[PDB]
Amino acid sequence: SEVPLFDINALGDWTYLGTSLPAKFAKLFASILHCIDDEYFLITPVEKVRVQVEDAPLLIVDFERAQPHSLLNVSTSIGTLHHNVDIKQMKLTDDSVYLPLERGLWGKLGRACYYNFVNEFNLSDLN
Ligand code: NA
Repeated sequence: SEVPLFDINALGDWTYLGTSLPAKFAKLFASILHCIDDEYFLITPVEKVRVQVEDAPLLIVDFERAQPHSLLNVSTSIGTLHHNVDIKQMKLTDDSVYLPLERGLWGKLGRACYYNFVNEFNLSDLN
């Protein structure tokens, strides 16, 4: 065990060595976060380290289509922004809905945007 030094809880909040990271620090580290074969890492040339993730690495708190019927832009609780997000590729558990983002990362839909997400569906999203 490399016990991971970075932890992301189910609500998307990060710690390092057990200390809470401010959102902007979580956003800095998220820029180099990947999920490879179901395991999470921060990846740089010199340092490649593990991250423990309770649920999803990112919590989606807002979304919009760039244009009618387009793919989605989403933003997260730590302030990251993601483009070209495809409703058709969503994944459900019995508890939550997840959307696929870059670098193998999935974003969990936050409770406060759930109903708005359901309302957003267009039949064209299945095309
Ligand atoms: Na709709």
